Amino acid sequence: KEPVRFGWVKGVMIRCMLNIWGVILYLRLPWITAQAGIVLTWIIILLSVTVTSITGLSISAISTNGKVKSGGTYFLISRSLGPELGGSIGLIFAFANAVGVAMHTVGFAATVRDLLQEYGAPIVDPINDIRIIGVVSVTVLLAISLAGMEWESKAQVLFFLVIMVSFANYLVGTLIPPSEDKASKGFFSYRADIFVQNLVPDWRGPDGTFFGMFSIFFPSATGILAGANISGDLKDPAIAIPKGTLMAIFWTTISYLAISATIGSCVVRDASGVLNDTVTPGWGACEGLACSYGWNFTECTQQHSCHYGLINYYQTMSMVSGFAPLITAGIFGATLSSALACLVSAAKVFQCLCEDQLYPLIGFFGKGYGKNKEPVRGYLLAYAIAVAFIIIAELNTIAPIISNFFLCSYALINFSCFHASITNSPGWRPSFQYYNKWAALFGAIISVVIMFLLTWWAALIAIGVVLFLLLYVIY
Amino acid sequence: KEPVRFGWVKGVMIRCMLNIWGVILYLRLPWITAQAGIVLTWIIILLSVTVTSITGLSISAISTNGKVKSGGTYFLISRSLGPELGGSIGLIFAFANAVGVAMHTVGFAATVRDLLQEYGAPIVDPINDIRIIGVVSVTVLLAISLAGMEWESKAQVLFFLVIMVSFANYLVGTLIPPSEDKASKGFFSYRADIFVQNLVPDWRGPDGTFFGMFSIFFPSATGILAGANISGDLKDPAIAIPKGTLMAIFWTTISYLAISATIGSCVVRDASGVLNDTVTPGWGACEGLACSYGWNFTECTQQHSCHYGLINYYQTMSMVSGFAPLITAGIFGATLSSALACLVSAAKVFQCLCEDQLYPLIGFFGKGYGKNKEPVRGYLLAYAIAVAFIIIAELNTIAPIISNFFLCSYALINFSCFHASITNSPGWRPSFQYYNKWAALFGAIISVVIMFLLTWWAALIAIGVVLFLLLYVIY
Ligand SMILES: CN1[C@@H](CSCC(F)(F)F)Nc2cc(Cl)c(S(N)(=O)=O)cc2S1(=O)=O
Ligand SMILES: CN1[C@@H](CSCC(F)(F)F)Nc2cc(Cl)c(S(N)(=O)=O)cc2S1(=O)=O
Ligand code: NA
Ligand code: NA
Repeated sequence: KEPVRFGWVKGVMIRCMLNIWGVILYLRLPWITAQAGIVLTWIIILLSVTVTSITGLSISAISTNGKVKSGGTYFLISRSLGPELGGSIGLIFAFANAVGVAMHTVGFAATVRDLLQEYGAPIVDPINDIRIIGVVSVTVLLAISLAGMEWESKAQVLFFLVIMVSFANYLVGTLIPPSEDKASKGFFSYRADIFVQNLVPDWRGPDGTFFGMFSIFFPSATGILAGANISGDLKDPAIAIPKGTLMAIFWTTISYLAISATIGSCVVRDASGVLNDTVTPGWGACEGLACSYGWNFTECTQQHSCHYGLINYYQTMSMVSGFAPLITAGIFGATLSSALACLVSAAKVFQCLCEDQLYPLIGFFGKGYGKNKEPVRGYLLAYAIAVAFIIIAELNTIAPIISNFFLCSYALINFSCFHASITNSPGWRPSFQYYNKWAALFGAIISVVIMFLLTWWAALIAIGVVLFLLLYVIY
Repeated sequence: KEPVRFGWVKGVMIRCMLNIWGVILYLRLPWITAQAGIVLTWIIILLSVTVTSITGLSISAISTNGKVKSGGTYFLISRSLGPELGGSIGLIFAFANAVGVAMHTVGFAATVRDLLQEYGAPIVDPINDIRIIGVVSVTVLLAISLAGMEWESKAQVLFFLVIMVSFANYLVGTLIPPSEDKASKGFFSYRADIFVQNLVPDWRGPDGTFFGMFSIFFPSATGILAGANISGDLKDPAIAIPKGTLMAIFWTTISYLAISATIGSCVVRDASGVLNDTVTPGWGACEGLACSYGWNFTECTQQHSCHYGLINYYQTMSMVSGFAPLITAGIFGATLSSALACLVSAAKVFQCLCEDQLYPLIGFFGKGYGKNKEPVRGYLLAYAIAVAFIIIAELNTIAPIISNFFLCSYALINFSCFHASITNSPGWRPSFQYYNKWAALFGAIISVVIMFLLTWWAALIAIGVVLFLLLYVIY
């Protein structure tokens, strides 16, 4: 019985798009489109995908240099800068993936808890819901992923169709002439007067700054290494990984642009929500854009004390849509898919690190064979860390450190491509057309600049952990 | 004719105390003693001298390992971590010393300009005074230092006696019962009631924070490598450098403690300066500590709008003193001595780098022999940079970068001592008693933590310059 291999659509493209897409697409992008306007949000998106396209070109070059087993993303780091950084960056990549599993399972459990709190009775605790649901969900994900990889691929296809159904739902919803309940909350159909007004920024609050929007959005656009972490499970990686990875980046970027430019042309930033703010003939005069449509939000705007509209309501995308439960289904398929992708990625990197003769730090973890063609000893190690960080359940002070563990890998991958190309390393002959050393160097510099520019003490902790591991291995 | 050698008093101790002592001793320490109180200022001082004592122990260990020529402070960095960091850290040490020459000559020229603006007519420009005076002063310093090193040593002894005379002046001044002019500005003799009141903090203003006081004070306590940069000009460095360096640190620390604890027991933080704030019998009641001595500063304290007292007047030390011109003489001897020490240090490191066969980057600078036993080609290179940065004359936005160039050297010296001691390097047998690897490691970590904690973008620029030099040498 031969093992199973995947094509470039179900092996690289679907996985990369599903790992890129998260809950920012549903819960924060329409709000970023309000704080910053349409054109400046487009600039945010295009500045964020510039780093990931350069990293994608370095990854595509690495893939056209030979055959690499699954989880060997750090082999060029260890081959170009020594096996003590390579193993340490591999061990920190695999740990960040396992903590990302917990950060996505917590996000799924929060949605389920909010869903339960509205329909019926919860359990006695408000925050132990997030713990029980998180543990049961990660155990179900572990079961499906440990039952083979065809089942994991079928689950990923299910999540992809759920997300496409949510997109079609929202797009049909924006085309229906408004009802009273929608129009009172700020939704008007595609209008020429709302497109123009929403093009320019309107900053409000403590985080209402261009750098704050960049900080919220940038970490969500990463996730382009999901198809390259299973390179040994593909029919032919040297054609699959470049094409799939770059098509995934292109199409997620187009979806991000279309959603912002269409939400910004339908919903005004301020609305009351109550049904008796229609025009009263002879009410002197009213101020606001919606007056010409028949609504009066003057009291809100003057007092700044109502909770609807594009800039006040985080759930505006769910109400523009034709049927609201399908957006919740999309959120489920967007968080579970990323948790599953991160779990598979962490398991395979851990399994590659446990069988590394040049990095013998953690090779002692295996006692039972677990020879069922699956990384059982990398699955249990990822599951243990994921459950431990789910029990904590408060992960918003740990997210910067985990997100800098991912930019250290980006910096070292790009610099290893540059260092191997300028030194004429003996055995580095990439055949990808659109690769160039100076682009890789720029990516390596920008990754570290962004690392320190997001939060400097988290960057210090990340580099300190890398250094402690590297020096403990040497001594 | 043999060359001249110096003992441990005139070669290490005087030079180190004169480079440590600057203008913070005269113009900012009495104000730090007001913002933070006596005990918390003592904590500031003892936390700052903890880093420099550990670095002094590493330097003393380096000095008891053989004979090193003058300027070879980076030889252990290059011997323990490769000749591409050693030369780069040497080249950045020598450049920071030459910029420090300009930062001290500008401080001398500012004092002379203020002195001239009060007595007579200046030249037509207010800021070109600082340029003409700076250039002429650095040329005179270059002349005396290029005329041999006995003359430089005699100038240093002159500066030391001037500083001691200023200290005796101030200490006699604090013991004289107050006059009307002094008592009106806030000076009362040693009182028990003012010691107690001044022990606890009183924060005011934007920089009135413990971290702000630390930021102002810490960079001034460094300067402990002035006696180790001329190690090849001493009778026997292996006994001279440890004893002199540690005695210098000890005595400058004791002077810093005594000045703060005696200025804090004499001057109240708020005073008016005008002579008719004495007690009027029957003026209801007055609020403040000085009332029991016969003065009334209620209007000031309520309105926060007068310019005398320990926390408002930067020149309080000059008015407590018996004769005021001697404090200005002390300021002259405190800035010129540091400029001369930095110029000699930069010249000798540049001359050691120009004769290095393992770091051939700048060995091309020498055409004329200049064989008069003096680093002529390291003197002219230091003089050119000093004059170029004096012409700019605005150096308070460059000081953080230059001050991080000095903490990078501290971090790499300490880490090179640790790395050589744990690896059992072949030829590293220090015979200093009070050396220990873990103290050196702690010093190396604390230096980088402080580097990033003072100002993170300046630390990024410093590490980026080091990295650019290191990588340009490798490729
Ligand atoms: C959305 N993710 C962000 C981190 S944001 C949440 C945080 F972890 F920061 F808390 N970065 C990456 C990067 C990669 Cl490369 C991969 S992956 N599976 O391709 O290797 C996965 C992720 S992610 O899914 O965790
Ligand atoms: C008072 N100085 C501070 C820097 S504060 C002013 C700034 F430069 F930051 F702008 N640090 C050092 C360190 C050393 Cl080691 C030496 S020296 N001659 O021993 O090598 C001299 C100096 S300093 O005199 O420049
Ligand atoms: Na997803
Ligand atoms: Na001095």
